[PDB]
Amino acid sequence: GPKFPRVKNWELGSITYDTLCAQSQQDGPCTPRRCLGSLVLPRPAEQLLSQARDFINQYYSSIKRSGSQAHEERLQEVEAEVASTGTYHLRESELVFGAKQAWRNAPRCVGRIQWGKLQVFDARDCSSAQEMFTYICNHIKYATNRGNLRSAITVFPQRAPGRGDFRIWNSQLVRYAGYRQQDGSVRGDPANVEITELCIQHGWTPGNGRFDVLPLLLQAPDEAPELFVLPPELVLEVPLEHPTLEWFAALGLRWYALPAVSNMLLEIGGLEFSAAPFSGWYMSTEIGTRNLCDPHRYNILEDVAVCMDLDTRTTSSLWKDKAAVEINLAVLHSFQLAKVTIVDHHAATVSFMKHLDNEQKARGGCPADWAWIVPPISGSLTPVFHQEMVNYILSPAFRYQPDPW
Amino acid sequence: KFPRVKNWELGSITYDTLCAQSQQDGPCTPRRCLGSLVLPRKLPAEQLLSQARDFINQYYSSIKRSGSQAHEERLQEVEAEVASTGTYHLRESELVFGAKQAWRNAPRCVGRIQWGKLQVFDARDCSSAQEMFTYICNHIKYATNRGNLRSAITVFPQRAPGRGDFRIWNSQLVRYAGYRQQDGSVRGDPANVEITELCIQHGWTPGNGRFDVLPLLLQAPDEAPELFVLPPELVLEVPLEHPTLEWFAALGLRWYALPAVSNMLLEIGGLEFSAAPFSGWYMSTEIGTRNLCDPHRYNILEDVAVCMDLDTRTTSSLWKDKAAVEINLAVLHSFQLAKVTIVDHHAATVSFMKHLDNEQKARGGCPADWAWIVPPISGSLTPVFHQEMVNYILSPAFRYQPDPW
Ligand code: HEM
Ligand code: HEM
Ligand SMILES: Fc1cccc(CCNCCc2ccnc(-n3ccnc3)n2)c1
Ligand SMILES: Fc1cccc(CCNCCc2ccnc(-n3ccnc3)n2)c1
Ligand SMILES: C[C@H](O)[C@H](O)[C@H]1CNc2nc(N)[nH]c(=O)c2N1
Ligand SMILES: C[C@H](O)[C@H](O)[C@H]1CNc2nc(N)[nH]c(=O)c2N1
Ligand SMILES: [Zn+2]
Repeated sequence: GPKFPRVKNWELGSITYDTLCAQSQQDGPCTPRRCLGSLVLPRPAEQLLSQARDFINQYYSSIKRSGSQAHEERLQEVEAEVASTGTYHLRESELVFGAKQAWRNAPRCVGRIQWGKLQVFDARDCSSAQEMFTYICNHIKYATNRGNLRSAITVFPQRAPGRGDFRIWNSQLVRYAGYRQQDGSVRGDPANVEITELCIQHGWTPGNGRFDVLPLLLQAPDEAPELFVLPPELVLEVPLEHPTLEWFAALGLRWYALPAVSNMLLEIGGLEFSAAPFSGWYMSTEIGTRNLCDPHRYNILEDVAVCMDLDTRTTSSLWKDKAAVEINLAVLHSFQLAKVTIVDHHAATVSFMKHLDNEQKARGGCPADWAWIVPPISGSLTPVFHQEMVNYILSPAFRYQPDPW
Repeated sequence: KFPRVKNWELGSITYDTLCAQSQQDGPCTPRRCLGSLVLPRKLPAEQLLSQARDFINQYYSSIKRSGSQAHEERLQEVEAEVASTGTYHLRESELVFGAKQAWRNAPRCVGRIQWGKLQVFDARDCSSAQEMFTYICNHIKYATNRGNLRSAITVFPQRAPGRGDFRIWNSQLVRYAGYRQQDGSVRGDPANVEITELCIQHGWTPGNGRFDVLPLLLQAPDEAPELFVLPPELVLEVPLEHPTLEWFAALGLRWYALPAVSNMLLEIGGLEFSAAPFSGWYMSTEIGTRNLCDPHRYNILEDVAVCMDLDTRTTSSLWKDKAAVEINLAVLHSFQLAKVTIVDHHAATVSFMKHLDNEQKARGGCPADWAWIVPPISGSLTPVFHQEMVNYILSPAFRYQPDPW
């Protein structure tokens, strides 16, 4: 057969080959000796120019002007700029393409069917932390759009030689506080203890609830971060209830509408955008299973199961399985009622199978991380479970980056 | 570098150093990860000799006599036998140790806490299909044990340069027939259509139920395969009911007690055993979720859901998730009622974490395949979801091999 990974779908019996992987220039963590595919983190002039060149070619290819005068002129322009400044700058429509291409390239995102329909806010003029705040507020208002959510990303200035970075300290634009107690436990979200304690250290007067929205710690170059409270009206939340278990509302659970990742680095043609928050809309298991039920997050599974009156003293009653299902139903139902966009794991994964089909035709494959694409309840009930996937790093890219503290 | 392996629920950290002992490539490279592929693409005197020496070293070291008379003397026997014949033979105790270590090394098996408790039947003195069937019926009898199941492996004669293999054509010892209908559909288990047809073409008179136990096709070397019907009393089945849903039993569903894999190759010290069926006991999700609910298997989700009276018209009612839970519950209830050994996915994964811990102390690691260890429902509800895992191949090993036709 072809000298390319063969990829099989075990439900349908169908076969493809991934030719796209040939274009990866960046090693992941696996070797022939051992697979490290389940780990979460995978821890200069000539280097830059070759990455810049690569990207500019991708751009010209995407507008069908590869080999052209305009193309060879853009390349010259970029070697000359690097020649005398050590860096270069992207045209506007280049950044729009890079950003969409980084999303499209993200192996862990199941929402990629929407990749072409992404609003890109250029914020590369931003010169202060106050100005970040405004740009961020504007993003939240656009993206939230009173519950009818819209994909977006706001791109702050790139890293620059010698000068410090623009950074958002928060991992999301909207996260709930985590308060370490005298008895060792935690009130709120245990995932957020450190950022909470940093916000206090920097002068935030802390609340004491389970669902206190955190302030933003925003940092402009070579400056201490500054603290900004989001105005409550901008932060859409949804109270949780259940369609038939009338008591479920009594639990006082709630989640926010807008999932916005704010500590990832966006890399395009070697340029590094250290602050570039993006947002989409939730898939229901992000909230109902991971956020609410992880042992190390809100961990509410026993609580709900006791209210449902299940036998929590024995694994084989499947009490965890039942309660998680009903928590997920409540998330779905409560967002529908409140007219806030959300997608269930069945719909989401169907749409991702379609994306895979599209990309197979458009590019000869799709980098995908199986363990993240498959949801954390009802795995094999979704079609992605039965699809082999090939995982690799393409550029443009979103990458993790070390916390700034 | 030895990889760092984090558990994300507890914050703990290990380093796998056991992977340094892998002598066998898997499918990944640093350019792309193929960890989600089910099969390898794939489907010498100095070499056999060094694999042999290594295995013998493992054995003598296992029983603590590394260096003794008997150790050096046994290495020479092996050297003398390969030099003269191109092969060698294992002593029975060596075989017992190799089979146990093959199970222990299997990265996809969640049952490995049990690895030391394995009954090994030595069937290397077997010269016909007839004899294989007798050995098979004794394996089934022992392993079944009137429902008090017990781990077992029966080992038929090794592969030999001169000649065809001993093979069990069936992929498991007990399996339900899949009969293709003129109008494309399938009565019984669609996974077994092909082997159902081969049984018919080598003589078997077929039935017409959804749960017809298949005969075995057993092949002695260079001979047409031969057909043997299992005595119905050797094959213990469990009818399926639900603890509270009265109608569930009248669906007619059932399943067999003994999960016995009959098509994998067992490799020890470079020697290869093409027929070496093994069995343990079921993890309930193997039956409730995959066997009964996969779209390409019995595919009963819709049926159950309508009986439960759920809204099938939309995914966001989570009817599939609800039905799947009740089916897995029926399976555990029904096996508990019939006094047949079963383990649920919660108890199983808990015991696998314990096993990881024993193996970190004993060997400095444990090869595991995260996509296989994490169950098909309620993934993140189980501790293995949160646990990073390193996958690699150690010998002795179970391997896949071609269907012999
Ligand atoms: C449009 C709706 C979207 C949906 C439903 C969606 C869904 C998801 C989901 C379920 C994950 C898994 C992350 C987790 O559970 O922790 C994910 C990861 C990701 N998504 Fe999206 N996404 C969407 C939009 C976007 C957009 C607009 C971007 C970028 C512009 C994006 C980039 C990513 C990236 C980079 C990851 C990986 C994050 C990580 O590794 O921690 N997604 N997405
Ligand atoms: C004693 C109870 C046992 C349990 C609960 C158990 C459980 C499992 C499970 C859940 C899997 C994944 C299989 C699937 O559904 O696809 C598996 C795979 C496997 N188990 Fe076990 N197992 C047991 C005993 C054994 C024994 C005795 C052996 C060998 C002698 C063994 C060897 C394997 C191997 C080689 C695989 C990989 C099969 C493949 O790749 O298709 N297991 N086991
Ligand atoms: F504790 C950790 C250390 C490193 C990475 C990690 C995973 C973070 N994953 C972010 C998931 C996330 C959150 C909000 N919003 C999105 N999102 C938005 C659009 N597409 C995805 N994704 C955890
Ligand atoms: F269609 C396929 C092509 C290649 C591999 C495949 C997976 C089969 N995997 C074994 C499943 C299985 C069945 C019964 N019993 C066990 N078993 C017994 C002890 N441990 C596991 N395992 C399917
Ligand atoms: C250890 C394992 O890699 C880790 O727990 C992964 C598994 N799959 C995931 N999948 C998604 N979508 N998000 C995650 O955070 C994780 N966590
Ligand atoms: C494509 C994917 O690798 C395949 O469906 C795997 C996923 N994980 C699995 N895990 C187990 N335990 N058994 C399986 O058959 C599978 N199938
Ligand atoms: Zn890999």
